[PDB]
Amino acid sequence: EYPTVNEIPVGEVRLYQIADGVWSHIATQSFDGAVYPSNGLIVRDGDELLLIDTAWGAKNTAALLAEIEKQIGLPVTRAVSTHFHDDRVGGVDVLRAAGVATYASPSTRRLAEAEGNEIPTHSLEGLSSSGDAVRFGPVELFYPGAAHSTDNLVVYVPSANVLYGGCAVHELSRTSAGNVADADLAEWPTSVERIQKHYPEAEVVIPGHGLPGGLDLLQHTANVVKAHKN
Ligand SMILES: [Zn+2]
Repeated sequence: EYPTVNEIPVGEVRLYQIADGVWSHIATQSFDGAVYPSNGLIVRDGDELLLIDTAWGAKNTAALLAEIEKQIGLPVTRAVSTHFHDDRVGGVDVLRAAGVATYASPSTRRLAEAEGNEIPTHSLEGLSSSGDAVRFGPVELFYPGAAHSTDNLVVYVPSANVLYGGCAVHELSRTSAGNVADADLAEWPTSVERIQKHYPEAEVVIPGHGLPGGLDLLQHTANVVKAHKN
């Protein structure tokens, strides 16, 4: 009953309750001829919501805040973007308009500025070297070296063990690595390992696109990366 690409008209957003006070958001985008689903996270912050990743574009992101309001009723006050690609930063401006404070690592900020994609206002200190981790309200942000992009963050909800992989973790059903335009394929499976090791207590893994699952996604993701490589 996790929503899939075929049940979401582009422009619309679904919320999926992952755990007490942790939801994923799912939306769809035109990409490479195809239509992709894409995931993010919303996490209760005591009094407010912390948002991980935009809904992939202004419209979606508008649709996203509206859906939150109607289903949760708490105010999104902060947003973290896990990499500089448009499915992560696309709609920052809408979030800013909405009074949301946007964050990304300095690394993501540089890389997104260079590409002319929307740029997260604030900078996260403490993530520049691989294996680093900072606490950001109810989540831990972790920088597992380079995988799908050189700046990809992953996110742990310790009060639920929910691991959000971002675009560096593939869904089981997925057979290829993704857009590999900016990937570090050589480093990527080491980076995935750095995640396995740092988060063994993880009960749910959420991938950048597709159905969630368990720690198997990291392994699945590793094989997948190895396989594209020859
Ligand atoms: Zn990407």
